[PDB]
Amino acid sequence: TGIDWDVFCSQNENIPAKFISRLVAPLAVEKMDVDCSNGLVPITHEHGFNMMLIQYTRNKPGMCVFWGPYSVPKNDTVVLYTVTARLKWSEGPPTDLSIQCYMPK
Amino acid sequence: TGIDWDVFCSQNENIPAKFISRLVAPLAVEKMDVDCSNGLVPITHEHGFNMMLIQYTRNKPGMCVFWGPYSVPKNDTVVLYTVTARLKWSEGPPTDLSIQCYMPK
Ligand SMILES: *[C@@H]1O[C@H](CO)[C@@H](O)[C@H](O)[C@H]1NC(C)=O
Ligand SMILES: *[C@@H]1O[C@H](CO)[C@@H](O)[C@H](O)[C@H]1NC(C)=O
Repeated sequence: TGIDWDVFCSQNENIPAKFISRLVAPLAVEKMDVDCSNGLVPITHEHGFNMMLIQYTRNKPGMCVFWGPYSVPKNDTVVLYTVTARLKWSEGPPTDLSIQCYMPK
Repeated sequence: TGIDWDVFCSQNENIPAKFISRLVAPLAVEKMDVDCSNGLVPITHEHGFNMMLIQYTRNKPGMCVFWGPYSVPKNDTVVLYTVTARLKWSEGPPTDLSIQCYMPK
């Protein structure tokens, strides 16, 4: 895959999660967008690296708020927050990412 | 919680997943909608029970197609298909459900 990434979820709704991605060089990236509950948010990589904060709540600059919370079929002890990112390439099919953070409740 | 539900995922993209829910009686339900890649799909419960098919592909009546596939940060051996459902109640906050099915790739 052309992208290295992970999500670092927080323990508290006031502390945003951090979405971190690095592009692997050529074929290059046309654009990258994150679908957030508050709208579609573009991402730019400086020299191929980006760290994005994703907020669990609305309280509060390019901001992206998680979709959620969601209930999950098996476990009644957690809820899901999520967004999705789409990065389009100059040549090829797009990469679609699922960014998931569970929070207690 | 006011709803009993689970998702039965399939092993093959030609076989849809089945979303199954039963309402627990009073306070009643105003409406229920599923956000699908092909649009917003309403759900009616007959006597409080519903089984809905969710298709992984477009090939093919009230149809709902999963959003996806999505890549996941840790595992490169699977992709995610998903949709979300919102059921509104006569009195109270809405119930939001996350319906997730992983498929190999
Ligand atoms: C599922 O429920 C268990 C407890 O029953 C919990 O420890 C676990 O974190 C839950 N799974 C997720 C993905 O949160
Ligand atoms: C995560 O990857 C492992 C193998 O590394 C796989 O067996 C497992 O099904 C994956 N998790 C999910 C949720 O698919």
